[PDB]
Amino acid sequence: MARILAFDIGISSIGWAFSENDELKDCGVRIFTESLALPRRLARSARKRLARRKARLNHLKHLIANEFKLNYEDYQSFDESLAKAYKGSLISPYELRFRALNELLSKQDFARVILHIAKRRGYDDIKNKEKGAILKAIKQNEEKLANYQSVGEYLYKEYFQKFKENSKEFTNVRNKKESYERCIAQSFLKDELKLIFKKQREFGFSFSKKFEEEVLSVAFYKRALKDFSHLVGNCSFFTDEKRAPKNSPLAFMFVALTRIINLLNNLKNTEGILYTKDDLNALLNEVLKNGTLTYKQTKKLLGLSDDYEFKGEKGTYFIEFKKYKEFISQDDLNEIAKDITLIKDEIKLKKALAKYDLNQNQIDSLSKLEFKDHLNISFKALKLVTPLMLEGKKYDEACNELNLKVAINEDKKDFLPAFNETYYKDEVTNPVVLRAIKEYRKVLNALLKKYGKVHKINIELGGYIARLVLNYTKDYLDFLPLSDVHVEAKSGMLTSALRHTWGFSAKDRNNHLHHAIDAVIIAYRQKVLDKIDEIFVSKPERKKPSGALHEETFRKEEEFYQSYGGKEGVLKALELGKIRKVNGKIVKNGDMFRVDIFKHKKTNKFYAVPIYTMDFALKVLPNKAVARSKKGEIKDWILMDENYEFCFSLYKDSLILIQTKDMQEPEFVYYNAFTSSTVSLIVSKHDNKFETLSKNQKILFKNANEKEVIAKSIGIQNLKVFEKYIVSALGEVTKAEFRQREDFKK
RNA sequence: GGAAAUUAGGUGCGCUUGGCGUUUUAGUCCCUGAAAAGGGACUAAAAUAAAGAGUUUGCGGGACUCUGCGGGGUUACAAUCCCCUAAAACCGC
DNA sequence: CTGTTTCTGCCAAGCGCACCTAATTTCC
DNA sequence: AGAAACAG
Repeated sequence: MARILAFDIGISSIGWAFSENDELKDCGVRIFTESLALPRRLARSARKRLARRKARLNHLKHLIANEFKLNYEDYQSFDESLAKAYKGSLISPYELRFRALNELLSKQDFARVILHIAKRRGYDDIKNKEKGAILKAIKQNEEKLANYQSVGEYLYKEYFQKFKENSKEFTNVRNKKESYERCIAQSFLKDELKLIFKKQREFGFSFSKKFEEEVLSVAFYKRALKDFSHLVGNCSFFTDEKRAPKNSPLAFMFVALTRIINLLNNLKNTEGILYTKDDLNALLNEVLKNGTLTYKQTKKLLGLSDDYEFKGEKGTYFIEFKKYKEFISQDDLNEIAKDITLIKDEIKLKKALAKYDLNQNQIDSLSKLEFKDHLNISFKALKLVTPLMLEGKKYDEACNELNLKVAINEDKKDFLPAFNETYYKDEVTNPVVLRAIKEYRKVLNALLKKYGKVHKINIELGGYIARLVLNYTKDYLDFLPLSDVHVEAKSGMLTSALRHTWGFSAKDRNNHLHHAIDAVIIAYRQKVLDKIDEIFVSKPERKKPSGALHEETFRKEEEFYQSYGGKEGVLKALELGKIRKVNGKIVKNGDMFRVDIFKHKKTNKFYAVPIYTMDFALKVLPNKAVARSKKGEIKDWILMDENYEFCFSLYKDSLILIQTKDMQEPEFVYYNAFTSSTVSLIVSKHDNKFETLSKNQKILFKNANEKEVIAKSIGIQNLKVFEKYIVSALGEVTKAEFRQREDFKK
């Protein structure tokens, strides 16, 4: 009973095979198919950036209304129309900002000047390698800016309502169409608003000193990085302790001792030269004095001029060490470096440093240092290993003397636990990798439930993901005793050579079944192909209701006049959900994650209610089935009243059994989409294999070819059979028991 | 294969911002037309997922903060269930 | 009740964390 | 990737 489970873990597929006594017992393929979190992050950053601009502008509008005795409501929009302070014939802010250098402004003029500069305050050139387009433009604009008093005068005189080359068109002041030519560093716009205040002061404009200070601080405030201390990794030994910052004295001591001790021992392995703690203390004393230890010194402190494993001038290069000591308890010192590493907000860093006995000159000095990066071990481990290494002992000798062992799991389980509950979790942030590991666990645990414990697991695929899955499996899974190494990896170059040897080289390269023949290879002829023909490829139904609520292109309602039937058709489309109106903007739907299938109780005809991401957001469950329309109008949809009974809900990759009147037998297919314009289905064959197509399947998949087996535009209304099924992760097909229609809450 | 370190180049996740683009309401400048009807360039302002939540402190506020297109767990299936997934300051009494 | 085409938001600068890869050192 | 208008 040599029981083996083999897995071909792909980017979007899981092939698995089960062998026992050199006999293939079961086969299957699990198809779970740019970055996942990226669009969510971009939309998140954009929301926060604009929400903060809005509140920043509202804050200035409050200050302007309070200082100038103006109306705050006159700077907000009402009835989706222009704010009252901006109505009528309007002098541009570019002209107002030029006048401010020469004459007194009206307080209505100064109000619009402040708000115009603050809305687009320019790029904060903090850093100042290859320079991108925006960095090129701020430098090119900086050189032109030296001939002008302010940014306002520069834009007003060089571009505002000035005609381009041999044209009757105004050139652009704002940037246009993928060009960044007008980008100007934010510090210059702060200089302009400071100059405008001073010049208006000379011209007789009266305002409290607190007003200008508040306006400047509010308009140009920028938050530091949000607290990220939770994202720091943990120690290899003490998993409950955070990693130590690299720029702490202990870490400097540990790293310096690591290079020095290892170099002295390296010379023993190479030249048999035995050095002492004194020869160690000499090299360490040179590090502790300047944080530096060039190779030229070290060789002179112990021999000739030699080339041992080299690169550059410095052997030890603690760049930030000298700055740390120049800016100034051992535990408080390491705790200070941690605060400098983590608290990027200088004011919050000033407050954190203030809890320690240090003068104001030291606190301001320590607040300016930039620390980053961490070791892989904690301060707790450094407090133990470093004293022994100070005595000249290597890292491994110190760990063995202290009985320090790397943390590893001891309680192995029958089933593989959630990857989130292992100490390998913090190593993986990529949702793509987390996805593949999840589907590996689900398939493995399903096999364990079906057949029981196994002796061995073989794995093959970025090959580090295989080493990760392997270490994760042998650290946490309990295997059958093979005696009185249970997890192994198969060489990819070897498995590819077996594919050519066993004739499988080009068997089913175009369909989903070839992931299983690879797993059959990982575990180790015509009997093998017999098992492959029995596979039903498993795909999970996609029930996620979240996503973009609508397309991102805002459209005019006139775009739909021809297709929907003018204004009357647009209002009808809005009432049916064929289009949405968000913030007064017409937008198309997002994903149709669900469709609810109904059946007329007396005619037996089927009807479909499409359900979109916006509908879930509204928490309103639609109840009207699509009806086909004439060419240029929208027919009434059909209310699902007591004449229609809910059958089931379909999601992408739901398994269904369908049969048309022209089909002699029903067929299991995967539901892919419901097309609302034609009230029809798109379905696909489980394995996407064109060569095994039966006579009955050719009726349904009349347009199939060697690359895809997909049937589009299949009408649902007169289907003879339309039933929902459920696929397990191993390819088992079960009839879907009736479940009542799932509602939206609140 | 495993523990530690160094240098360099990448990937992902996260955060702080900038500039567009679009829709809307107007304006500046120019253009065809008898009028109708418009057209183009440019400028400003508002909006930029629907919509919600919350302590610090007893209550309230936004001139506060956060959630809102991701992943994991659960299982005839994977979801709207569960977890990753909050916490301060300031103003007023 | 089928068959086919159309249309979809985007880039830039910088700072953090977790990893990967390629070399190099001490070790098991 | 996937909604849905256009087309037959």
